[PDB]
Amino acid sequence: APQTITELCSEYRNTQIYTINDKILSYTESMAGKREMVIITFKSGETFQVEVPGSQHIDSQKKAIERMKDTLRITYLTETKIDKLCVWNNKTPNSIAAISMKN
Amino acid sequence: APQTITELCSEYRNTQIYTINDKILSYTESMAGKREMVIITFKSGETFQVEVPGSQHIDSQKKAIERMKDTLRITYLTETKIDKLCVWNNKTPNSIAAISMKN
Amino acid sequence: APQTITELCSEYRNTQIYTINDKILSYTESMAGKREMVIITFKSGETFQVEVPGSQHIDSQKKAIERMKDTLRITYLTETKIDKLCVWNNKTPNSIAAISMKN
Amino acid sequence: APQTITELCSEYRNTQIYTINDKILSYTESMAGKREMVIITFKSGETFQVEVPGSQHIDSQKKAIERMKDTLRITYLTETKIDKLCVWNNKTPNSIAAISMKN
Amino acid sequence: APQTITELCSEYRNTQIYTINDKILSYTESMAGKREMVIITFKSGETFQVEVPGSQHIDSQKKAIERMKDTLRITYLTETKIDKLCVWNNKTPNSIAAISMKN
Ligand SMILES: O=[N+]([O-])c1cccc(O[C@H]2O[C@H](CO)[C@H](O)[C@H](O)[C@H]2O)c1
Ligand SMILES: O=[N+]([O-])c1cccc(O[C@H]2O[C@H](CO)[C@H](O)[C@H](O)[C@H]2O)c1
Ligand SMILES: O=[N+]([O-])c1cccc(O[C@H]2O[C@H](CO)[C@H](O)[C@H](O)[C@H]2O)c1
Ligand SMILES: O=[N+]([O-])c1cccc(O[C@H]2O[C@H](CO)[C@H](O)[C@H](O)[C@H]2O)c1
Ligand SMILES: O=[N+]([O-])c1cccc(O[C@H]2O[C@H](CO)[C@H](O)[C@H](O)[C@H]2O)c1
Repeated sequence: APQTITELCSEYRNTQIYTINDKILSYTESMAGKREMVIITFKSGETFQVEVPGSQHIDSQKKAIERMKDTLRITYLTETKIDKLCVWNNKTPNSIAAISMKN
Repeated sequence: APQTITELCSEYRNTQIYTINDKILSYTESMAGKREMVIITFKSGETFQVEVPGSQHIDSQKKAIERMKDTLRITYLTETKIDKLCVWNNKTPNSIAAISMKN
Repeated sequence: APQTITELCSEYRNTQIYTINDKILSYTESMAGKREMVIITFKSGETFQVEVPGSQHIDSQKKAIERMKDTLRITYLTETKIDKLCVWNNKTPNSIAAISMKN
Repeated sequence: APQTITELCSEYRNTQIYTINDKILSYTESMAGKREMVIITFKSGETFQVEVPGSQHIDSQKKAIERMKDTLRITYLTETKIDKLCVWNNKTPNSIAAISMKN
Repeated sequence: APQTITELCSEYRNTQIYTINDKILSYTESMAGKREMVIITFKSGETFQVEVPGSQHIDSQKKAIERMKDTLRITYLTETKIDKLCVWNNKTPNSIAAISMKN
């Protein structure tokens, strides 16, 4: 199994690493039908989403998507710095696949 | 997908964006039968609710409703500032569709 | 829908608003069979419970019950101050129906 | 219903109250096969456990066990004072039936 | 049941204790298909993971894996120090089987 977010990110297609090294600026959360999602933005404009579950995802991802959202909320509320993001870049805004935080 | 709360809110009928820019003055949670809901209030005078789950909600939303409540709770205890809200105004008090916190 | 706890509390018989204006003194949690419940007391000498799930509750309340417990735990933990509590007074100790915080 | 932990404890056999009045010294968690449990010790040498879910446990407790582990985890992290513990003494280490905290 | 992580660790084949005594340097989380895992790292360069739920786990382990992931996250965010950890050395990174915290 991978050691880093970078090797892990490298196993899928349509992905790339973003080096952020900054806390999240804004957090948006929606329960609107067909739009149950989460969106984060960074000071320099970058915007990422945690997509609404759907057919693209596998059953194992269902529990993982929920965990990712819980993660983004506590991180924002604590103003915790995000190191890197592994995002699928075939979606607008880009979709979050993995995240890392460094101390 | 949408990139801001405003963009998202407009995809629905009967919604309106509210610019709070202040924390939740009041928080009410209820386990009472048929009133299993949350109510929040702002110093501005405005009150908002997270509806009792019902027939008007799609399955996708069932789980998002639970998260919104979790979120409002921590937001209130943390005294986190809310940026703006997207609410259905065909309900009283107005129903919460999405939320955004900034800075 | 109600705009306030007083309002929601009034929709029930054997109900009563207690104006606390104080944080919790003690928190007791039990996982002993048939007594899976939480009890809280205050400096004023009052004691309330979040009842063990039973046939006195309709299905919609099951999720809400657990939530009340999560709310009460963290509230005690954060030394958060309670504003008011709507409770059913036909139980000993009085059973929590809803809670409000403010400030 | 029971108004205090000492009252509650008294309803079962093979139980006894341990007045700790001290924060938790160590916290141990195992996700190992059939050793899915939590262990806590205090400076006064006493050690306790929240048991692996099993035959002794009725369906209702099942949810209770989980919550209990959640409580100990946060109690440890915030260094909050446990007042008393209602434990089953027919287990080694003694088994937690109910916890109590006071501030 | 065991009373100490070490003792617990001995009960298993292919395990081994590592004395860390330090906080988590980095935390990585992935919701990508089949790589739904958590990876932790320390300043000494030690990397450990919480494996993807697979055929190697029994049903009771499934819930404990999720809890193991919650703990490492909050533990990281709170800058809490890990004392020891029992791991499976037949995987790369070594897989966490239990963790202990002190003081
Ligand atoms: O979110 N949607 O896709 C959607 C589609 C159609 C109607 C709609 O609004 C209806 O339901 C929501 C919550 O579900 C609120 O209760 C509104 O007051 C109610 O009128 C929402
Ligand atoms: O929640 N309701 O919709 C509802 C409707 C009608 C009565 C009612 O009270 C009954 O159950 C509650 C817990 O729900 C308490 O146990 C009260 O002590 C009991 O008398 C509750
Ligand atoms: O909780 N109860 O209602 C109840 C009823 C009867 C016995 C009883 O104790 C038994 O089970 C618990 C977990 O419940 C512990 O494992 C004790 O060590 C075991 O001997 C508990
Ligand atoms: O937990 N048990 O009872 C148990 C019994 C026998 C083997 C065993 O280890 C196997 O599974 C664990 C996670 O369970 C790790 O992935 C090990 O690397 C793998 O080899 C675990
Ligand atoms: O995660 N995977 O194992 C995996 C395997 C194959 C394709 C793949 O990308 C697809 O699904 C992800 C979410 O999983 C995003 O929605 C991407 O936009 C979409 O292109 C992802």
